Order: sequence, then structure tokens, then C-alpha cells
Amino acid sequence: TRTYDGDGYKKRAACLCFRSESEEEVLLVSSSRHPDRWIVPGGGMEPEEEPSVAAVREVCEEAGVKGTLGRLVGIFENQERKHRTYVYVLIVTEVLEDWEDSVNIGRKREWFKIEDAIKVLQYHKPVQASYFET
Ligand SMILES: O=P(O)(O)O[C@H]1[C@H](OP(=O)(O)O)[C@@H](OP(=O)(O)O)[C@H](OP(=O)(O)O)[C@@H](OP(=O)(O)O)[C@H]1OP(=O)(O)O
Ligand SMILES: [Cl-]
Ligand SMILES: [Cl-]
Ligand SMILES: [Mg+2]
Repeated sequence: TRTYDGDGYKKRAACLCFRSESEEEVLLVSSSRHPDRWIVPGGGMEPEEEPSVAAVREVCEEAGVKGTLGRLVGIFENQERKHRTYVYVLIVTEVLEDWEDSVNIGRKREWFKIEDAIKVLQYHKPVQASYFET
């Protein structure tokens, strides 16, 4: 069930999934519509679901990782698609071999240096590239 802010923006949460507390390498996943493209894992908040809980759930489902939830980076809007995403830091400590989206849609995941994550996100996901700006 999709959820919405009072202005009709779809509510989402995502994590920047870093290998370590150095925050030098981040985990991206393949787009569902266009698997040769990369995105930051994330998705819709469920009814009454805390944003931090949605963020951790979505990255388990999409990226097959778990770890130590860190700070909220910020809340980011996509004007064209009308959604508003809470973006958290997650320090990955568990990498699961088979995860929901690997099994269901053959979703891929890959580690990127921050500068390379920004590069591959820029064309189709410039707001997600902006997650990294600070
Ligand atoms: O229309 P697309 O380009 O395929 O994009 C879709 C769409 O995102 P937009 O809202 O930016 O269009 C989905 O959202 P809904 O249509 O379900 O509201 C989203 O699902 P989430 O917001 O829950 O992530 C899904 O992404 P995914 O399959 O990664 O969950 C994402 O496709 P991509 O981001 O993979 O291209
Ligand atoms: Cl790192
Ligand atoms: Cl976006
Ligand atoms: Mg998603």
C-alpha cells in the first residue's frame, strides 16, 4: 500500500549503504525497468511505518544487506515523479547471498567509490546523485 504526504508526494525511504564507517564505497542496485542502469536502493513507506524502519526494510529487500543504521542525511524531493525520500546512512555488516529482489527480478548490486556512484546516477537519477553532495 503506497503512502503519501499531505501534498500528495509519495513517501519513500532509502539508505546510502557504505562498506565501512570510512563512507568511501556505496552499494547501488540495478533499476527494475532498465537493468543496465544503477539506482540507490529504497522504496515506499508502508502505513504508520517509521522512515528509519522503511529504509532498513527496503535495502534488505532490494540490496540484500543489513547493518548499523546511522544518521538521516536529508529529505529529498523528485518534483517530476512527485515523491519525497528520507535518506539514511547504513554501515553494512551482513551481505546476504539470495535476497528478495535477486530471487524475484534478478536485481544486481555493486560497490562504487562515491565519485563513481555520482557519475552513474547523474543521467537518469540526478536527485539520487545529489544524496552524496554533502
Ligand atoms: O516508473 P519507473 O521509471 O520504472 O520508476 C519506478 C517507480 O519510480 P518513480 O516513482 O520515480 O517513477 C516506482 O514507484 P511507483 O511507481 O511504485 O510509485 C519505484 O518503486 P519505489 O519508489 O518503491 O522504489 C520503482 O523502483 P524499484 O523497482 O527500484 O522499487 C521505480 O523503478 P526504478 O527506480 O528501478 O527504475
Ligand atoms: Cl566504505
Ligand atoms: Cl529520484
Ligand atoms: Mg524501490
